[PDB]
Amino acid sequence: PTHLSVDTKFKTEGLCVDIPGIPKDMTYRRLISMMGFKMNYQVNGYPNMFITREEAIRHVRAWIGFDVEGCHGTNLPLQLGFSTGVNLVAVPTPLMYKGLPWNVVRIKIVQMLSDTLKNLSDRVVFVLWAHGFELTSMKYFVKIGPERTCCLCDRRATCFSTASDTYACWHHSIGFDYVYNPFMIDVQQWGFTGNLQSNHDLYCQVHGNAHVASCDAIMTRCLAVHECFVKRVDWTIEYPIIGDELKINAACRKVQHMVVKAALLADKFPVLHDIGNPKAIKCVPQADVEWKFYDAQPCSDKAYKIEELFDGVCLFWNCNVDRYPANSIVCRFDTRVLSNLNLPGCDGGSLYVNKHAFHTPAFDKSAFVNLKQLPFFYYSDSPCESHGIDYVPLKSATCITRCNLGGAVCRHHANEYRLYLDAYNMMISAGFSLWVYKQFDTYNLWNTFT
Ligand SMILES: Cc1cccc(Nc2ncnc3c2cnn3C)c1
Ligand SMILES: [Zn+2]
Ligand SMILES: [Zn+2]
Ligand SMILES: [Zn+2]
Repeated sequence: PTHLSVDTKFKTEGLCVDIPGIPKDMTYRRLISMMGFKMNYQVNGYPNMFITREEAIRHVRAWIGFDVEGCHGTNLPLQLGFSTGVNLVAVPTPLMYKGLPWNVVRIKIVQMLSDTLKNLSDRVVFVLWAHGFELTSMKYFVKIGPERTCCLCDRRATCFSTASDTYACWHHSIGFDYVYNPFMIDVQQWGFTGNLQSNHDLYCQVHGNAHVASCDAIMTRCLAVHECFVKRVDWTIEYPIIGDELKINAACRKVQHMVVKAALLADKFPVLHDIGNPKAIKCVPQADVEWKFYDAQPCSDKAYKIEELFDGVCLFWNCNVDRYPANSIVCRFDTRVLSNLNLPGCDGGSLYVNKHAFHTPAFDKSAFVNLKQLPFFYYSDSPCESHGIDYVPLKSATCITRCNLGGAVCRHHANEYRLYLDAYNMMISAGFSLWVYKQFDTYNLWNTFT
């Protein structure tokens, strides 16, 4: 069992107000045919327009909530809403566009999807709370067929052009008019009682219902993220590299070692309490400190209450708590960050996808009231020696080295400082924020050179 069988039953109760008389007994095969699509018994990488929940989770970066509201359906205009916030009105003759024929609406759909998804995914997964009009509107902007490649590159085709009779991926589809071989999933098939708003509002207070199609599209994708990444968590699923994942992860390890090593040198804590990842390793293995570990998996719903969790210093490296103790070293992902790795999430939270998917609770400035922002600094006690890249003399008050103490930064420590600054800026721009106990002072590191 790899894909969703077309002979699987599709519950049609949610469709019967828009489609009265619809059979209760219905397969994906018959539904796809009713939607105006002919599959022609094809064994060419596209067995079904609909996909399993497991396949949707593997392709979370492709998810686009989609809703169609019958604005007045052959004779009536339709409001097409997307989880990007776009509302397009299609006439059969929070961004709200005026009524236009399908031949121009389809061009906009292709541009919008291509700009949203080109740096995220090789496909689109339309996330529905299906009532009928959305499924029957698909024929006006979707073409299907065998799996194909782009006319300008090796990527799989996501768009088709009637003007040129060619196929393109999301990066090369300028001027294309049809969405080609999209995927879709009906959330309503998962077993819910009551309408979209009542189920969404049980878990989220951030998305309202301004009664437009884009609001429903947003709520649908939000509910789907909640079910698949908040209440259910699968950390075995690996996601492809689409950006700076490796540099960010390597910068995270470098910054963690730097900051913890300096805090231990500056304040000489006898014990460190490492709270988080049950598979954590000592980030400063040469430190004299009594290192004690406490297991906590990432909280994907609400931040851990400090009282419900369980002297010296506490290390919370991505272990999200409601209020950090004053004696802490903290790395907290800022959910508001705009990046190709960070997808919109549930109840203010965000879905951070870097090797694994981590639904992260909303960033809250009040968690850090007992702490202060950790300032940038570079510390090194390694010998001053080049060994082995051109040079311009480094002058910096934050290069905490023996050579800078002696009045002149050596070439080795200048190269290491600049590499560290690049790693630091990478990690910060990825959305990570750093916080520390108020007594932390880098002036206390200079006396480690005596
Ligand atoms: C506390 C903990 C346990 C297990 C793994 C991780 N790893 C993480 N690595 C990177 N980003 C993360 C996370 C958790 N959240 N966010 C946002 C953290
Ligand atoms: Zn291409
Ligand atoms: Zn929501
Ligand atoms: Zn030096």
